[PDB]
Amino acid sequence: NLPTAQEVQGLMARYIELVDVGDIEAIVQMFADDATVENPFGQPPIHGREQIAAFFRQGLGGVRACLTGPVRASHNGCGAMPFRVEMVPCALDVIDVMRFDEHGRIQTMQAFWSEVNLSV
Amino acid sequence: NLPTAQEVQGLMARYIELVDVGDIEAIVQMFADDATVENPFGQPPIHGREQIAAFFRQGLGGVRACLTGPVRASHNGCGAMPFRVEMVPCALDVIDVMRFDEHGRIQTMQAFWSEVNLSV
Ligand SMILES: C[C@]12CCc3c(ccc4cc(O)ccc34)[C@@H]1CCC2=O
Ligand SMILES: C[C@]12CCc3c(ccc4cc(O)ccc34)[C@@H]1CCC2=O
Repeated sequence: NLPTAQEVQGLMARYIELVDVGDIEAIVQMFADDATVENPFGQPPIHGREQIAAFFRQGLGGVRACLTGPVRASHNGCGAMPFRVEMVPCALDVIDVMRFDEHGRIQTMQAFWSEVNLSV
Repeated sequence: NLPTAQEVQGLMARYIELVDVGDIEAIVQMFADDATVENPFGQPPIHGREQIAAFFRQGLGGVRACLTGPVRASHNGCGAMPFRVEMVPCALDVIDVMRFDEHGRIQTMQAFWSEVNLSV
């Protein structure tokens, strides 16, 4: 159903674990099939599991991700977290904001970051 | 005008400095006069500088606040940051998400946190 604050902490942490390994099918299944994803925030949103799968495929395919502090969760199915992505030879500080639906799936994801958060 | 990513880092950091000391008039002046503030996210929004000033007055009046990681800024006048608030004898992990207007003032502020983020 619509995830409690504590359940939101678990789901969002699970998302980060999945990104870290790069299990694309399992990542994609975390989203609603009509999920919208803004990454970075300000860019036009990509929509739906097909467009989202492609995003993660060229994102992660050829990469590491960890939380830098606790997940902050609300009581209306949303949450936000700080993490850092590492890659190739650099690093990127990120904050994701996620809203979950009544099935425990991600309906909306906005990622906040820009080049000032980037470090080679 | 509408603040660049770097300017957003400065503004949002300045907000945190102001909260730390508790300079209420200066905090309030950071907001647009018609700013909406959701704190915590999920609660109904308070609106306008009068309702916002009252919020900070009973919040900070009788308290310390610092960033726990870098501000994450976008290119469309928004940004997000992790910080921790301390008070009385406890501590609270928080993530604020802010949108700025074309005057460098805060038009919308949503704060993400709940009791799982609280620690006595
Ligand atoms: C897309 C990305 C890979 C993964 C990733 C990036 C940026 C923000 C993200 C936010 C997420 O919630 C999950 C993954 C990313 C990367 C930026 C550069 C890059 O290759
Ligand atoms: C309201 C509060 C004081 C300040 C503050 C709290 C919570 C979230 C905040 C978010 C902000 O961007 C600025 C200040 C607060 C506190 C929670 C409890 C409390 O007393």
